[PDB]
Amino acid sequence: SMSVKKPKRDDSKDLALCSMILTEMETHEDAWPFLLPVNLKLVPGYKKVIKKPMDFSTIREKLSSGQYPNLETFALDVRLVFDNCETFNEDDSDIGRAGHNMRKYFEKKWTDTFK
Repeated sequence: SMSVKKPKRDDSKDLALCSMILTEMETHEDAWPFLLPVNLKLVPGYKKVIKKPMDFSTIREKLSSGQYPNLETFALDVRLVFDNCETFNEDDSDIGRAGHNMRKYFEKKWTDTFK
């Protein structure tokens, strides 16, 4: 509360460490459905159904331009990418499986780097 603070957690490396995680997600072999924004002209249903599209390249631009106020807002966009994927793709599809694999990969790196 006013003039009463928990001890200051060192967040000075968060930007660099989120960049490294995002590099590792970018270079994963199952990243291909997620590298670029879904083409809203060419994919029927996507625009109407997925209210907040997100992809790795859009995260990378947000990261590089100081549009994440903290590491939690960064994790929210990464998870959004996988939540969108599960909303639109059957579990038993290449893209559906890709999304599950990447979410697992992400969540481990997140825990190991920060928890």
